[PDB]
Amino acid sequence: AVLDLDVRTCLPCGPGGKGRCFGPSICCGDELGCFVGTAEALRCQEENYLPSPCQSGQKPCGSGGRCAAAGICCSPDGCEEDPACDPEAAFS
Repeated sequence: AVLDLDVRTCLPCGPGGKGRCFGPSICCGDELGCFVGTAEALRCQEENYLPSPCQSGQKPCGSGGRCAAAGICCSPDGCEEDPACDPEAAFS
């Protein structure tokens, strides 16, 4: 848990390290958005090598999960632009 060690967010995801993996074949990146079992989310395969901890939930929301990416309340079930964080949002 913790910040992995002090300042990092699990293992990066997408093109190089735009996002990361949140758990089950899922992924989330800043300018990348959030992917679940998608090409940009296959990075969870690298999590198969080293059982590694890493930061954790991203301030939960009532839109079905956590503030995944650029305002996406997502969990392991699915991701969706939650207006309570940044995309489909109002002043969030």
